[PDB]
Order: sequence, then structure tokens, then C-alpha cells
Amino acid sequence: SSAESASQIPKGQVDLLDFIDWSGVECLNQSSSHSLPNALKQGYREDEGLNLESDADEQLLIYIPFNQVIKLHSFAIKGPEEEGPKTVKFFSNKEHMCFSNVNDFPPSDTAELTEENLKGKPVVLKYVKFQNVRSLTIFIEANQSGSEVTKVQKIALYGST
Repeated sequence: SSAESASQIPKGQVDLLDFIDWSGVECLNQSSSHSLPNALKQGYREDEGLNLESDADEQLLIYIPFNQVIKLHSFAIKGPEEEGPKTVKFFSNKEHMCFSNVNDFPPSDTAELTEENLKGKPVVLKYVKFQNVRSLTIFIEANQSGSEVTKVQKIALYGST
């Protein structure tokens, strides 16, 4: 799908929103009372009506398959400062995995929500590992302030093909 809205693609990294498969997206939570598109598909990212949150489980597992193989270069996740996801783990090159196994397998990268990330700034991660991305699972287990509840306004991944 050709999917944009208000995405700012700089020079260095391209948005992966349009590179997402969308059809095979899978969520083992996606908010027990909310849906996934809320924070990922730009446009619905308005924390007023719909957002991606942790309903009860602060630990959230979201699986995103892509339509093309690109390299993940930078990531951008936003939410509230207290309810923002800090412990961000990713794992690519693996289609289908629940968090039980994510504990035994080393993540692709483990990021922290920086205050700048919280503003919509693409933070660069280990590009040396992201060479082939057909699949990317995002496992967020802990939030910024340990506030029990986590809220996500928007998720954006930027890659460099």
C-alpha cells in the first residue's frame, strides 16, 4: 500500500512506513482495548481518539513484516514522557516469535527512548546488523518511568535500503 500522511523523510534514511507489508502485521497485544494502526499508520496517531497503549501488559510485542528488504538505520517512537517505551528490543530476520523466545535470543538492537526520540527524532541503531529486513519484531517490555502503563503516539522506522 502507498501509505503516507505527514512523514518527513530526511536525506540518509527513508521511511519504512510505506515499506511495511501491513497485511501480515501481527500483534500479541496491540492494546487489549485498542488496535495496532493507531500508532503506526500515520494519520491515526492522534492521542485523543486512538493510540497504541499497554492495556494491562506493559510488555508489548508487535510483529511487523515488510514488503521489501531494506536496512533499518534509525527509529522514532513517541509517547508521553512518563508512559513512553524505554526498553525497546527488536529482532529482525525472524518471522514469528513470541516473547518467551525473545528472552533466549539476542535482540537485533536494544534501544532506549531518548528525550529526543520522544520528540520524533530518528535515533540511529546498529545498522551493521540490519542488512536484510523482511521481518522486524518490536518488543517493548519496559517504559520510561516505570509507570506501569505505556502509551505510544507514533512509531516510525527509518531505513537506508
